[PDB]
Amino acid sequence: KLGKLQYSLDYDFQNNQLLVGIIQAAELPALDMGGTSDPYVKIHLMQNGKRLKKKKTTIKKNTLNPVFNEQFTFKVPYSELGGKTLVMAVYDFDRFSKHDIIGEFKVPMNTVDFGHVTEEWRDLQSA
Repeated sequence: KLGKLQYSLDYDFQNNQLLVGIIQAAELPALDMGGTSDPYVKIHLMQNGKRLKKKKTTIKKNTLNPVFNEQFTFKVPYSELGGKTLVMAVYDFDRFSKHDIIGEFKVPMNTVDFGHVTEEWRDLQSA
């Protein structure tokens, strides 16, 4: 009902940094009588529950299926990746009002083998 987001996870062993790719979103909700939204994505890195770092994509105006193909880096020692959780939230930009959250999801990293590039779609959940 709230759309879905395709992302990738990788680790740059040449720079010791987690690589998070925001590829695209699909099937985002509109708000009226054939409207659109202005989506962007915010990414949070957490240690247990403690927020540490954050990133934001550019804004794709007037679309329900934005294609970002944007990459973000977090300096984290490989040893310390497992304690982390990623939060990815899709927001609707507005010029004058609050930017409402369309939806979000969380990705614990303790189950992830970073010898691989992980790529998946995840359905957005209400915040």
